[PDB]
Amino acid sequence: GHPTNTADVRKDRVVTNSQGAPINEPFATQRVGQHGPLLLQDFNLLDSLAHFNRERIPERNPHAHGSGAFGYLEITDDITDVCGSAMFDTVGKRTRCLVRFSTVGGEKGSADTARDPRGFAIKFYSEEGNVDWVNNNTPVFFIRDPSKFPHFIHTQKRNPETNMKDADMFWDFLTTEENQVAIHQVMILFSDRGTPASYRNMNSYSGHTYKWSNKQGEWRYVQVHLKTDQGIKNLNNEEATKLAGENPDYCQKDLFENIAKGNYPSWTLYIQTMTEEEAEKLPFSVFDLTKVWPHKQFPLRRVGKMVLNENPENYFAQVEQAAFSPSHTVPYQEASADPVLQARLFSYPDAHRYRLGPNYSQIPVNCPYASKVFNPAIRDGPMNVNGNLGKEPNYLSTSKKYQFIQQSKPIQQHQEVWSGPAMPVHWATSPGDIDFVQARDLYNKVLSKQPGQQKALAHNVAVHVASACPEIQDRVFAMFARVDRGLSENIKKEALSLSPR
Amino acid sequence: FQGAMGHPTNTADVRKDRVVTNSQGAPINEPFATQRVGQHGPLLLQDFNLLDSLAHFNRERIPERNPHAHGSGAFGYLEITDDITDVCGSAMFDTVGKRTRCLVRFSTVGGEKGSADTARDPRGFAIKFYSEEGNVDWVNNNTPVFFIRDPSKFPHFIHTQKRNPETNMKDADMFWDFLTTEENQVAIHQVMILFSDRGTPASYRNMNSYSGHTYKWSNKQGEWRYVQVHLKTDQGIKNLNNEEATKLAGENPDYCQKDLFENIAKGNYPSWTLYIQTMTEEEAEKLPFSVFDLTKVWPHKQFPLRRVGKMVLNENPENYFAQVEQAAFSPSHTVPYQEASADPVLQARLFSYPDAHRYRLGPNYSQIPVNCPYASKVFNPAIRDGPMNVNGNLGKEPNYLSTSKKYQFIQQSKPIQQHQEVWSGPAPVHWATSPGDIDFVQARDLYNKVLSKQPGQQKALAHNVAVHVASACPEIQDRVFAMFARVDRGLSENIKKEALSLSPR
Amino acid sequence: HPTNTADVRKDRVVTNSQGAPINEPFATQRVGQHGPLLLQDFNLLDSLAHFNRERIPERNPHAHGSGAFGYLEITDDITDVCGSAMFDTVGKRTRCLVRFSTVGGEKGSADTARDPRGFAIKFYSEEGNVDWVNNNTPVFFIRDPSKFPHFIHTQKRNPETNMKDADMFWDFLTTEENQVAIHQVMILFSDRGTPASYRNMNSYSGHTYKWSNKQGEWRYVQVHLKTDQGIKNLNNEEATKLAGENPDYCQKDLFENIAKGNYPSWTLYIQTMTEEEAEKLPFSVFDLTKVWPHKQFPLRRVGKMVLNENPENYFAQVEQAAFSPSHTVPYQEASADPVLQARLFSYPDAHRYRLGPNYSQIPVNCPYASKVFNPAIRDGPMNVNGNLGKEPNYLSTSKKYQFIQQSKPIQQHQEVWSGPAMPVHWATSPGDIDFVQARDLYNKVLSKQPGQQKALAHNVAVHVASACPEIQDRVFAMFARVDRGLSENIKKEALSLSPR
Amino acid sequence: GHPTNTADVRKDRVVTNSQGAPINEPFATQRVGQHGPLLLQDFNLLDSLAHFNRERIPERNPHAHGSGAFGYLEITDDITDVCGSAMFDTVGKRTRCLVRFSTVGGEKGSADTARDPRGFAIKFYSEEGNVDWVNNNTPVFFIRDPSKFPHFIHTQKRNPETNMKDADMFWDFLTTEENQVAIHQVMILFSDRGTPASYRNMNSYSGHTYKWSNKQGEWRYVQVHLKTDQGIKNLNNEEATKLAGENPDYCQKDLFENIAKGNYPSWTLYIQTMTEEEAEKLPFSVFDLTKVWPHKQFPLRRVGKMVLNENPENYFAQVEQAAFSPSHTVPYQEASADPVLQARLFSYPDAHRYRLGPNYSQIPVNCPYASKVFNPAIRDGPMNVNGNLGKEPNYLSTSKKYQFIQQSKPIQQHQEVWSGPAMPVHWATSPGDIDFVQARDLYNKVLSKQPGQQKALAHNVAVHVASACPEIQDRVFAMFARVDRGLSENIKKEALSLSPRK
Ligand SMILES: [Cl-]
Ligand SMILES: [Cl-]
Ligand SMILES: [K+]
Ligand SMILES: [K+]
Ligand SMILES: [K+]
Ligand SMILES: [K+]
Repeated sequence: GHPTNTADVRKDRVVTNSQGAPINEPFATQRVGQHGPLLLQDFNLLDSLAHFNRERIPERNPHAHGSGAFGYLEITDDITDVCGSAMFDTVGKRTRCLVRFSTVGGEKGSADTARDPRGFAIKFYSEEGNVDWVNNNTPVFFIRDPSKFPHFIHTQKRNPETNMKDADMFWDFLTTEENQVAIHQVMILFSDRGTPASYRNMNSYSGHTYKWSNKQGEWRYVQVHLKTDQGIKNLNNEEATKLAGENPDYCQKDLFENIAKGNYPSWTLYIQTMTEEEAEKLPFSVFDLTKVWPHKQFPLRRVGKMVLNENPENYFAQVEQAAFSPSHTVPYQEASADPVLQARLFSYPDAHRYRLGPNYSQIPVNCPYASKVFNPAIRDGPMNVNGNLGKEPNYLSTSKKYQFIQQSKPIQQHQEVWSGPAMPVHWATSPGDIDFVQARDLYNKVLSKQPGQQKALAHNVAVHVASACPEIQDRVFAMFARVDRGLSENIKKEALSLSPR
Repeated sequence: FQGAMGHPTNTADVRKDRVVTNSQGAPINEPFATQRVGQHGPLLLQDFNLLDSLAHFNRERIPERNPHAHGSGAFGYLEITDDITDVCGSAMFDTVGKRTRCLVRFSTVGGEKGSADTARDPRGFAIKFYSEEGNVDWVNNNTPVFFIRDPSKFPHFIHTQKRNPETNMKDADMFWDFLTTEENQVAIHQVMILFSDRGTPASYRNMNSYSGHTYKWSNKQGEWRYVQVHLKTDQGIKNLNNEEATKLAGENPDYCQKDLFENIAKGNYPSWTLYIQTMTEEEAEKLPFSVFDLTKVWPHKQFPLRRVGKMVLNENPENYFAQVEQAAFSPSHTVPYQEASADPVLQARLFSYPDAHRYRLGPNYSQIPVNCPYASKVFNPAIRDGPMNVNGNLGKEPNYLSTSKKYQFIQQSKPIQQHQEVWSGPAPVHWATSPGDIDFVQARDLYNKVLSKQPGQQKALAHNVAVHVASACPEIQDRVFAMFARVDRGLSENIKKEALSLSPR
Repeated sequence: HPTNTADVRKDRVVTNSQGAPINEPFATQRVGQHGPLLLQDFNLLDSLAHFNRERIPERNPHAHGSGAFGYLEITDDITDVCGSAMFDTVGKRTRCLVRFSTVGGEKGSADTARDPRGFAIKFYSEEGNVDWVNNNTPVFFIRDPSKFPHFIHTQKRNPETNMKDADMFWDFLTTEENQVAIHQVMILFSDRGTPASYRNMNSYSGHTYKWSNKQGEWRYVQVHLKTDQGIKNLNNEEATKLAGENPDYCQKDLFENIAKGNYPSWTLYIQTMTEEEAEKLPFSVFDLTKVWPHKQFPLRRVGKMVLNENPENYFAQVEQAAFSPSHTVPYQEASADPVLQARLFSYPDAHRYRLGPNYSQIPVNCPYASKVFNPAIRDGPMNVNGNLGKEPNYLSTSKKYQFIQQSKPIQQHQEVWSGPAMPVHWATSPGDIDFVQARDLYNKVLSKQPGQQKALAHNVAVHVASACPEIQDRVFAMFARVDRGLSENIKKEALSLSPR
Repeated sequence: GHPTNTADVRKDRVVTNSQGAPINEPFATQRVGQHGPLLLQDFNLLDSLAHFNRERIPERNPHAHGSGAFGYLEITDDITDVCGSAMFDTVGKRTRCLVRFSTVGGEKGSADTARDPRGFAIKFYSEEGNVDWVNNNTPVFFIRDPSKFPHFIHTQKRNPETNMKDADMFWDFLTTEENQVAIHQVMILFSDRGTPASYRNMNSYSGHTYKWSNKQGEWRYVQVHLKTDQGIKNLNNEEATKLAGENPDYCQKDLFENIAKGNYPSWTLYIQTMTEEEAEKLPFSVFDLTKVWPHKQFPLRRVGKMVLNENPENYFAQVEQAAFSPSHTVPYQEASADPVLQARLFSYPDAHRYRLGPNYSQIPVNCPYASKVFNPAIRDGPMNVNGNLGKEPNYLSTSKKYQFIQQSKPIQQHQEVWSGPAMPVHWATSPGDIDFVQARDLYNKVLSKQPGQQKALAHNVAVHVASACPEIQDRVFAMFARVDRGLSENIKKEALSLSPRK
C-alpha cells in the first residue's frame, strides 16, 4: 500500500499491550481471589480503558460529517500559458489526490441526506508541495463578509438554550437586510441540488476567484469547475427525509461500494480565466463570493480528469485526521483579495492545530510525501514523531548549506497595486438589484429548463419556513418576492396551509 | 433593588448596558467591518477582532463523550419521603422532607453527537446530587442489567455497537459476532431488554432508572447492606415501536430533547419514585447467582422494593453546552456511607470516568459551575495549579499539611469498607459465560413471565431482532438464531422465519 | 480584589475534589494490612492524577519571571494626545498587574542571567484591558518578524547538545543581514544586561504606537517608564555568583520590599511626533532598532505607577497571566512597525495554546471593569462563567445590542498606504545608518559612566571566548564598525582566555 | 542510524514550509508596499510563528531536568534460575537501552549540580516488549505511603505564595512525626552523594523490591544494583554551588563530551534475591522502600554490564519525549506490594498521556521496535501516525487469527496469598528505633570509613536549615539526635552560628 494509506500489522498475530508486551489472556483482570475487588496493578486493563477514553478528538466546525477517497488528477490539456505549477506542466502527468466530501451543519452522527451544501475538498500531493482546493458543490456562498461566518454557522446549527435546529434564527439572519446577499446561495440550497443523490453525482467549484500565473510572469483571475462524469442527480425533500431515518450513511455506502467494485467516479476539470482589464469592466466584483462569472462571456476550458479509485484503509487515520486549508498552495497559484477567502487562509491552519495538534503535518495522510518538509526553524512540539531533523541546526547556520529556489518567481508583487488607508469595511447588501439578479437568472433561465424544479424550490422552502413564527415567515416571503413574485406566492400558500394563523 | 439570582449551578452574567465587546472587554464599534487596505484590498493582520472571533470559533468544540455522546438534561430535586437511616447514614437521607438538588443527563449509548434521539439503545439516566457531604453521582442506565460482567470487554463491546473501522458504518456482523461469541453470551439478558419495545422509549419522561450494580450502604452504627436502586417513572412506561422510531429518526432526530424541554417549560414537571432493594451478607451467600454480577436482577418477591423518596425535574438548563455538555458524572463520586461493591464492572468504572473527564474537559473540570459541589466546597491543600485554574487556587494556603495551620478531618471513626467483606486469595479472572442455564434463566423468565403478560410484546421482540440481524451474513444469523433458542425455541423460530423472509437464501 | 483573592472553607474541613470529606489524610486502601493496592481508592487516584497535571507549558520566551499588582495615577493632562478613559482625568487611578521576566532562560533558570528583562503591564480599564508588553530597553535585536524564531533559538539551547552555544549565538548576530541587531547587543552587554533588581530598571514601549484624541488627531508615541529607585546594575561576576547562591534573587527582592511597604514606583513619560516630523527623519519610526533622540523629541510627563500588592498565589496570578500588544483600548493603536504587527497575532495564539481557549475567563485575565459581552463567542473547553446563558449566539433582531463610539475612527483617519503585496526582507542597510546609534551609546552615554566602556568589552570577551576563532573574528570585526578601541579591548581579553 | 535515534533530511537542502512548498526568500514578509502593514495572507510567516508558539510541552513533574544517552546491556552471567525474561536468556546477549538522568526538584532550567537525588531510568527494548527500570541513584526514598508524594514533592519545590524554595516547609514536612521515616534518605541526600560529580560516577538502584519468576514457576523477591565502573565521585557543597552559577549544564556536558570522544561509561549489574521464608523472618518489611537489604545476609550476584555509547541526535525528540514507567514490564518481572511502587504503576502512564499525548507510544524513542504493538481494541486518538492497524477489526473477530502466547505462565497468582478486608492504612513512622537504625548504620559503619564525611554531612544540613525559623531548626536538631547526638551537636553548632538567636 501507499505510505499515505497503509498500516503495519504483526504477521505472527501475537496480541500485545501498548508497550509490546504479550497479553496471555484477552480478558482476564486481576482481583483478590476469584471475586474480590480489583487490584490497581492491572496495567493491561488500565492501558486499554485509558486509551478508549482518548479515542475521540474534537469534530470539525463546520463540516464534521463526511466521507473520503483517494485518486489522481490526470492532465489532458496544456494550460501552461495560464499556470506554471508543476502539477500542470506536462500533458499526461498524474498527481495523487485525496478528497473529503461532507455536509456542513450536521454533527458527526447526522444524516448524509440532510439539506446542506456539500464540501468537496481536494488535497493534491505534488512535487512543489501539497496544494488543497477546499471547495463546496456550489459556485457561491452565503456571505461576503468573513466576520459574519461564525454568526451564520451558529444560526445553521442548534439553539444554545434548547439544543435544537431553529427556523427562527435560521431565517432571522438570512432576512436581515445587510445579510440578504445570501439569497443566491439560498436559492441553490433549497433547490433539489441541496439533497444530492450521492457524492458521485455532484460538482465542485472553487467558488472564490484565485490568481494563477505562468512562468513568464503573466497572470489571470481563475475560477475552477469540476463537473461530474456521472451526471447530476438529486433527491427530493421526502426521499431525503426518509433515507435520513432509514439509512443515515447512504452516501458513505454509495461511495465506498462503488469504488470497491470498480465503478470509479470521475470528474472533468475546467477553468474560467479573466484579465485584469476585463475584471474592472464587470458590473460586479471578482472578489464577491456570492457572484458567478457568466459562461457565455467566460467559457470553460478543459484541463484534465480526476478519478477516485481507492478506498481508505482506516477511516479515522485517513479521513477524520485529514487536514485541508486554502492556504496550502503551490508556486504560481495564489488567493485573490476575496475577503472571505482571505479569512480562510488564517482560519484553517489554526483549526487544525487545535483539532489535530501542532505537528498534524506529520500524520501520513497529511504528509507532503512528494516534497519532504525541510525547515530548520520548525522544530519540537508535542508528538514530534519524524526525528525533528536530528542534529540539524535550528537556524540558518553559516556552516551549512540551504537552497532557496525560485528566487525570481514573484508571489503577488506583479499583480494588483493597492491604495488607501487601513479601512474597516462592512460589505453589506448593495442597494438596487445587483445582489438579486443572479438569483433571478437562476430561477428564470436555469430551473425553468428543468421540469418541476421551480415548484420543488418553493415546496422546499415552504416546509422549512413553516416552523418559523409569523413575522419571520412574512420577512421570508418579502425577500423571495424580490426574486420572483410567483415564487414568493407559491411559498406563502404552501407555508400558510401548514401553519394557519 | 437587586433582582433574583438564578442558581449558581445554572446561571449567567450578561452586561445590563448590552455593550458588545471583544474577548478583552474593549468595545466593538461596528459588528462586521474588517480592516483591509482601501475598500477591497487584501486583509490586514492587525484586525484583532476578526482573528479573536475566528480563533474562538475554531475552539468551540470539545471531544464527545465515549460512549453516551448524545443526550439531554434538566435540573430538579430529590425529596425524602421515608426514613431509611437504618440502612444509610448519608446526609442526603438524614431528614424526611429534605430536598437535595440534582442534575440529570439522559442519553443514548452508541450514537454520535448528531444521531437520532429515537435510536434503539439503552438510555443513560445519570443523576448528580449536590449534597452537604459532597456531590454523589448515580450513573445509571434505564435497565437493571448490562451486556458484560468483565470490564476488559467494554472497549471491545462498545466498538462493535459503533462504526466499522474501515467503512465507517454500523455493522450487524460485528454487533452479533461479539454478542454470540460463547464467552460473551452472558449478554443475553440485556439483549432481550434492548430488543424489546423498551429499547425505544417514547420519551425520557417514560422510562425508569436503575443502579444496575449492587452498592454497599452503611448506617451510623456500622451496619451495612447490599443495595440496588430503582427509580420508577410516575408518568408510566410508554414505548415506540421499531417503525415509529425509524420514521421519527428522519423527521425529528431531537424528538426526546424537545419533549423534555417543552414539558418542563410549560410546568408539566416529570417525576419518579425512588426505591431500594436491600440484602444482608448472609442472604447473598445463599443466592444461586452473584450480587457482583451485573447481568442479574434480584427477584421482587424475595427482595421487595422499599420506598425512599420522589425525584422531580423542574428546571431546564440555561445553556446546553455550559451545563449539559460539560457535565461530569462518575460512580466514584460518592458521599460518606455509600460505597461501591466488588462488582468488577463497577470497580473499573471508578477509574474510567474521572480519567475521561480529565481528558474531555480538563484537569480542573470540578471548577466548572455545574460540576462544583456548591453545598460542600473543596478544600484540599495538595490539589493545586493545573490549566484553567479559575477559583483562586486557595491563595496563599500552604500546599501541604503545615504544622502552623489547622486542618479538620471529620468522621475519623467511620469505616470505609474495612467493616464489610473479608477477602482472601492471591492476586486474573475471565468471568466467561457459565455452564448450564444460570446465565440464561432470567432472560427466559423475562420472556415467559413478564412479556407474555403484555399483549404483542413477545411478537415485537422477535420482530425487532429479525429486522436487525437480517443485515448479517448467514453464518452469523445462524449463531443468533441458536443463542435465542437457548432462551425459547419459539422466540427463535419467530426470529428466524422473519429474518429469512427479509434475507432469503 | 477579584483579580487577586481566593475562597477557603472557614471550618478547615479537608475534602476531595468533589467536596466529600476525607477522614484520614494519608491512609490508602489495600487488602489486609500490607497487600496490594485497590483500584477503588478514589482519594489516592484523585490526588495523584491532579499532581500529574499541575504543570502547563512555559512561555516561549520569557518563561521565568515574577509579578506584582498596583496602579497608575494620572498626574498630567495628555488628552490632547490620547482620549483613552484611563487618561481622561487628572488624579485618576487604574489597577494594574506587572510581570517581570528574563527572555532566554527556562523556568527555574537564574534571575541574574544576562538578558533583556520583560516589563509587561496589564491595565484594567473601563474600556477594556490594555497591555503594554514592554522590555527594559527601547530597542530590540530584529526588525524582520520572520527572524524571531531563528533569533530566539540561537539564544537558547543547541538542539543536539542541549547547551547554550556561543557559536550559534554569534553566528546569527554577525550574519551581515542581521547586524542591525548591533544596538541591542551593545545594550545587552553593558551592565544594564544584569540589573540589580526589577525595581532598578526602566520599561520602554520599544515600538512606536499611534494615540488619537477625541477630536480625531493622532501622533506617533513612544512610552518611557523611568524607575524612581534609580538604575542599579550588577557586574558579570556578581551576577554569576548570585546565579549559584540565589537563583531567585530578584523575586526575593520584589516580594520582600512590597511586603515591608517599600513600594517601588516609576514615572511615566511619552515622546510624541507627527507624521510630518517622521517623514523628515533619517531613519524610520517603524524601525524597532532605533530610538528617538531626547533633544529633538523631549519627554512629557503623564503620571506615576506604583506596585503595592504581591500576588496571593504565584501560579494563579503570575504564571497564568496573559499579555498581548493586541489587547488595547480605544484611542491606542499599533503602528506599522513590522515586528509589532506580527506580535499582534503571535500572543493571542500562544495564549490559546498555553492556557486554553477561554483563558480570558481566568480571574487575573478577566476585564473586571469592562465585562465581556459578545454573542458570537461561546462554548470552548472550561467555559466557567455560564456562557451567557440563553442569549442568542448571533445578532437577533429581537434583542438589543449597543455598539458605542461608532463615529470614532480606528486607523482610517491616519496613513494612506500604496503599493502591491510585496515580500520585503528589511536586511541591514549599507553604510552606517544601522550603526550610528550604537556608536552614540558608546561615545556619548557610556563614556560618562566610569568604567562602563571597559565593562562592555569585558562582558563580550568572556562570552565570545567560547566561540570558534572564525566566529570570534566576525565578532571583533562587527564591534570595530562601532569603535576601534572597543574592538581591540574585546580582542585582547578574548584571545587571552582562548589562545590559538 | 537506529530507528529510535535518527532523522530524515532532504538531500537537496531545499527549504520548505510545513506543507512542502518551497520558500523563495528566507525572511521576506508580505506587506502593502515597502513599509505598509502586514498582510494576513502571508502563510509562511504565520506557519513559522504559530509553530514556534507550540514548541513547548509541560515539563515532567518531578524530574523535569535531565540528560540521556543510548547503549546496550550485555548478559555476562546465567540467572535463568531466577528470571525467565528473554533479555536474560543467553549469555552474551545484548539488548539496546535508553537512559535518562535527572535531578528531582528543580525545573527545566535548574542546575545540574543541585543537591538532590538523581534519577537513573533505563528503558530496555526487548523482544518481549519494552521494560523500564525507573530507578534513582539511592536504594531508598523519603516515603513509604504513596499519598504523601504530592505533599513531599510540594515541600521540595517552590512556596505557593512567594515562588521560592522554602526551608521551613522543607523541614516542617520531614520532621512531622508520622513522616520521620524519611530520615534514612535524608541522611543520604545531605551526604556528599547528594551532589555527584557526574552521571558517570553514580549508581542506580531499584529501591523497591520486585518479584522475578523462572520458567519453572519459582520466584524470588529481587533488588537490582547498577554499580558504576568509573567509581563514585562527589562534589562538596561549595563546589556544587559555584558550578551552578558557572555552568548549570556541567553534567550534561560531561556525559555528552565523554561519549563523543569514545570514553563510554559503564555499569555492572548485580541483584539480591530473597525467598518468601527469609522475608517472614526479617525485622523489617521487604515492602518498605526506606529499608535496604544488608549485603552480608544478601550478597550481590553479578548479571551483566551496561554501556552507554551513543548520544541522542535531537534532545527534544529522544530525551524530552522519552516516557518511562515501572508498569512497562516484560514476562517474568512483576512488582511487589510495596505501596509506593503500587501507586507508581498508575501514575506514570497517566502522566505520559497528559504530558506527551494518548499515542505517545508511537513516538520513535518510545516505540517497541523489537516487539511491534498489535492490539485490535487500542485505536484512534489524536496524532495516530502509524496507520492505526488499517482495516483490522477493532475487537476479536471470529473471522481472524489472534495468538495469545504464554497462556500457562502465571502473572502473580503463584506468589503471595493476601487476606483481610479492604483496609485504609497510614504507614506512619513506627515507634521505637526500627526506622532510625539503618540511618545510624550509615553514619557509624559507612560514612566513618570516608575521611571527613561525617562532618561534611553535618555541614551540608547546617547550611540548609539555617534559613529555617528557630522552632523548625530545633525539631531538626532533635530528629538527627535520634540518629547520633554528636551529629546533632555538630549541625546545631554550625546552624546557630549562621543564624544567632536572642
Ligand atoms: Cl489527560
Ligand atoms: Cl491551539
Ligand atoms: K463564485
Ligand atoms: K442488576
Ligand atoms: K524604538
Ligand atoms: K530499598
